[PDB]
Amino acid sequence: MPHAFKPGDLVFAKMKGYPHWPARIDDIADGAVKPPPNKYPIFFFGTHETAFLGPKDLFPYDKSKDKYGKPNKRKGFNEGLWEIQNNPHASYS
Repeated sequence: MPHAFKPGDLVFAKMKGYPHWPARIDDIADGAVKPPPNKYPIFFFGTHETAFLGPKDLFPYDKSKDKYGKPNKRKGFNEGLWEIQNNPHASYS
């Protein structure tokens, strides 16, 4: 059975106006800005940007990749697909 989301988990993350996007739940570094309650720090592969999202917008990658893991014309998406398949736990700073 599923657990709650934790840092390191791989997802497609949905924001308004954007296709479901390869991403991971990030850690919060010592001294870093924490998310709001009930929100997770989402790092978006390819763009390397961070937003705060709740579970309603988070699709676990293994279940969802057949549907959402296809090339897309948007800036950074295909790079993002490479990253989540090939080195999803690397430093992209």
